[PDB]
Amino acid sequence: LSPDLISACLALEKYLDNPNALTERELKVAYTTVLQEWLRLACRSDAHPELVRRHLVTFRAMSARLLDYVVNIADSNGNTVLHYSVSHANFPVVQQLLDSGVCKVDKQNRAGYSPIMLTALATLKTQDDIETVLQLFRLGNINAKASQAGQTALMLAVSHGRVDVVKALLACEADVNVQDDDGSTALMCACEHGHKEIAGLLLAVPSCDISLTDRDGSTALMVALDAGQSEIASMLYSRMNI
Repeated sequence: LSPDLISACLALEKYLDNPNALTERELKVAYTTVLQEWLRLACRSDAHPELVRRHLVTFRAMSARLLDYVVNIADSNGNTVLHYSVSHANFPVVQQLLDSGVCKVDKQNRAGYSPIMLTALATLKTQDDIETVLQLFRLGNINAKASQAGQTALMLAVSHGRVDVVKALLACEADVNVQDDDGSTALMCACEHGHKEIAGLLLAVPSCDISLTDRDGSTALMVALDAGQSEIASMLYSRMNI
């Protein structure tokens, strides 16, 4: 590892015990060194999971406080390695971070998104990706709302048409009946976008409430008809035993 990075970690270890142990400039230098040598390294789209693991082993050799601080370190955007790793769909790096045992999977960036919510933008490619995403979902609050529009991971995955993340969220019993700031549900979003497969997955959820209305007083059925989604309307009628 970078000798400057280890020295920065020793400075932060002292600071985390005692905030009068560093000057404010020494804190800024140590924090900046960790962002440059650790966060920018680990956050690359094809960052190597073994290089990340080697870093985590070294951090774990210092205080538990140091491991927690460095794994969860945020940049000026409030983004941690986990935020970037999930965004780039680097699931082997996500898995190494989860294996640290100190990951804060619900921590929101300044745009108001947790890593669980940013998984909603990812396209899963292998069973390995599914298994890592399921672990991330089992650890976090998959019903949390984003500060931007009060959207859940499930609504975001539906709006981005990420069927594999929708399946993973529903396998973890994501609440399908949450309403965003506009009173919109994941089902209404599936109807508006014409995501037929996703609508069918949502309607397969036993407690799916098709009676909910958004702030314009629209139900999922009204949104489906307005969007010219005849097939999704028929799935709603089948759900209703018509």
